[PDB]
Amino acid sequence: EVNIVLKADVQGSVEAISDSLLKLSTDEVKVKIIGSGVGGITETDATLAAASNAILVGFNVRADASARKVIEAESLDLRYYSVIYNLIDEVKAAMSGMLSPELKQQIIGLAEVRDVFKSPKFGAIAGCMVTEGVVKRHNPIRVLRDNVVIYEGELESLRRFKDDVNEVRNGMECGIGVKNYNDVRTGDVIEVFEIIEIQRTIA
RNA sequence: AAUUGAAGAGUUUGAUCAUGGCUCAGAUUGAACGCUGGCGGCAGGCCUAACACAUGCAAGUCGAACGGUAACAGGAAGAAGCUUGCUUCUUUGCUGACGAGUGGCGGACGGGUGAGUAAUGUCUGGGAAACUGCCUGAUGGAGGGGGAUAACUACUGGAAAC
RNA sequence: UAGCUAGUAGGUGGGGUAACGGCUCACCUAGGCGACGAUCCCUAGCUGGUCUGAGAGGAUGACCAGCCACACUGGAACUGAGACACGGUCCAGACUCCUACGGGAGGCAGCAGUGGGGAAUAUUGCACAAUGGGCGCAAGCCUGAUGCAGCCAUGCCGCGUG
RNA sequence: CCCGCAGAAGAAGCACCGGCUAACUCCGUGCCAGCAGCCGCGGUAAUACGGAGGGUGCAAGCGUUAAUCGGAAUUACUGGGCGUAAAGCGCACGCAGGCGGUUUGUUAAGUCAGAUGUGAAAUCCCCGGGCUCAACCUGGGAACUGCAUCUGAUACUGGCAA
RNA sequence: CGGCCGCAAGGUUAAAACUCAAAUGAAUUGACGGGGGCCCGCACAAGCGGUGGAGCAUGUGGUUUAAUUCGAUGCAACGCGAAGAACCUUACCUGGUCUUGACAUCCACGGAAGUUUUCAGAGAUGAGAAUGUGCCUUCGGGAACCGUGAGACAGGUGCUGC
RNA sequence: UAGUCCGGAUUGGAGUCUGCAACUCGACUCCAUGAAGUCGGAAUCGCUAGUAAUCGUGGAUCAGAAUGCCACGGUGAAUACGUUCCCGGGCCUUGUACACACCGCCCGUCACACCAUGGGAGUGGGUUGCAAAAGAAGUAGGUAGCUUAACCUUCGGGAGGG
RNA sequence: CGCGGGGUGGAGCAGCCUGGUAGCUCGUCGGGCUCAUAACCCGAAGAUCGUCGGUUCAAAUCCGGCCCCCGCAACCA
RNA sequence: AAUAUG
Repeated sequence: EVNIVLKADVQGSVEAISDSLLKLSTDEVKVKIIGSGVGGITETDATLAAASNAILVGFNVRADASARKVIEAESLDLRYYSVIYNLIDEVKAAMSGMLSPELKQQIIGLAEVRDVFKSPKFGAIAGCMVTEGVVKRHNPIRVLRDNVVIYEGELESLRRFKDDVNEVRNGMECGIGVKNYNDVRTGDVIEVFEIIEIQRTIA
């Protein structure tokens, strides 16, 4: 959840911004006001938002010296809004910032393995041929057989024989190994893929 | 005419006596909170932030110190309107007075506060090298002259204070 | 907290103050204070008293009264009998307000009262009728000193609820 | 402040009840819930919890909490201890400090006696007086255990001499 | 922790927060000691014959089951309560049945009690057909006994031997 | 001298008896079958004289139902040198941190839960010594210039001030 | 196991080329001891010697195949 | 010889 402490000059303003604040609140991030004030912003107002862990916000009215003493000691942000629509916007922006949802992935390259080599003590070592896209060291991979995923991981070695390289491109012979894994045979497929976040704003 | 007074208990151990702590019965406050609350007398009532402050009020007063009319309260003189005996309205510091001002005395008292101060402080007992308007007792002078300046007038810099 | 002191300790001369004085200067001498606790740090307004205690003692300094210190922070002087001045002044600093933004104004640790602090402490009252001050020959004016009321079971004491 | 009118009319709560400590049973809960100042109560017959009845204390207050002293001879001067319970330095020599055999003279510092000045007033205390009495207010006395100076005493201690 | 001292290890000097309601000395009675003395018992020693192996009896635990009734569990339970489970005993189990009742006291009312027999049902049992009319009392009746109905009640080897 | 003319388990067939009843679940007989077992691990029990041991008999219980229990008799022993030792018990004395009594009590690591606190490179504030910079305002000292009513004057200016 | 050391009971070992009997520690399950428990003591369970053949009175450790694990060379980009 | 815990 996110907490706010709001202290306005007038009694109408706490009643007006409380009505909009219960619209913003939702299961994803819950917002609540704690100890709504009327009048000058004090030490005891700032101490409550230090106790509860909360944002210190103000309508027209602004901080006293004894409120500044608490803010300079224990850092709590002070933002006052004399325009109420921008105040209803800025709480929503704080709630939106708390959220960070993921969404999607897409292949960078796809490769088929052919002509296996196989250590007695260090497992199978796969020759590959990239059929589409760019195969690259620095991103997640999906090892699949017959459309089921055998393993997922990050590439350890992109390396035909001794030719260790960060990236290699379609239509070219490659050699391949994945971190903490050595079960890559013949007729397996590697899909290497880049990942996409969404970071959606709150409703 | 007289200065009168001192209580203990519980609790270590199976039980005892010591040593010994902890706790309670007493009286009290510049008190708070809880529950309850009819009236009267007398006394007390921001101990915390010497933290910050709206508005009103908390030191002025003398015309028997002096120019003066800024008043307004009359009189007198005078001019008018006529009602010829009256109101009306200009002059006049003449006057009962009195804003602003000059000058006198008070503003150092009365009141608030406990921040700083462990000794320039305070309290108690002494001292000399001193002053002391206002208040008193004692003895004498209180003669004769001059130049300014605020107020007020004539202007002017200034948003406002000035 | 065991060593601390150069105007430090003493003398002469000059200057200074109402007056004594390293008070302040020039020169000369090398002392001064120190375990009967110097110096340094922390903490604290002090006393007549209050409270407790059989007394000795202990704790404590609200109210009342005496005295000192402080007056937004820091420093200085003037006027005056007396101030290095709570509601006088000048300058700097912090901070609040006003403004034509150039530049100015303000100091409730006076009485009421408000914000804030905090467990918690009051009415933006009435009158100079009385006592006592300030001015004045006096009338008289001024006096949130003081006398009074309002508010709270806060305390003491009296009375009732037959 | 006094008189008159009406009619028991308008006006009693609070804590506590196992021992300490004045004041007892039943019911509900069943080592749960909770009480608790201290030692402790409650795990199916709870005089200790919760409720009810009865009882005890105190009164327009009652109780809890915080704060101070008392009890506490538990910092012990008056008024405690140190063989084994907390407590005699591991032991010795020694400066500063404390204390000192016995005789006479002298001084009068300490000490003891008397007097004067001072020990603010309020307070405290006693005897009185005035508010319906009391609280409260107030007359006078005593008190203010102290200190300084002067005049005396010389046993004891100190100084000084033999 | 700080100062001082020491080459260093360390010594000397020396707290507070916090926690517990006890910590502790001597002494008394008892128990305990792989502490000591003395002393006794099929305790050992000296012997005899057995158990523990085997088969069977009876009992217990465990196991299983619709039920394997309940209690007894170191010596001081385990051929025990049980001096004797084919039904009964018998409590436990599956069915079939009754609810003032199988069994006692009590009230009211009718019918002597009773000896005979049959069908249906596993039996408990219901439903019949038979037969009899007894001691005292004026038979006004009852005392014995059976059936019906009411409610006070009857019942429990259900639980708690802390 | 052997699994036997030793031992009788188990099982088949046919009977008897008590009783409403003999299937799971009786006793007993008759014929037939003839497991294991050839003296039993560590360990452990009883008994000191008509006893141990060994062979029979009777009763209570009871319709039928002992290898149990209770009772009776026949035959009938071994060995006790001794209290070193084990076990159990009594008395005296000693030690004790034990007192629901050694089946008592209780120590620390490590883990755990709870609780408080020290050091701390440093970082950010207040206060403040020392060395430099800074120098408002005010006072004190020195002053060319600018400016100047009182006093002095030869009337040009001086004295003196700002 | 390309070459190394091993394949024994539940685990770890001994039995060795010196071919005539697979036993010993910790465990497993029971019994005893103790007031009880651990400890201790007494017992019982548990094997084609991986798998096969050469072997030979009989392969028992002796041999070689099949096979498995590990040793390292290596089927070790 | 050696003997632990409740």
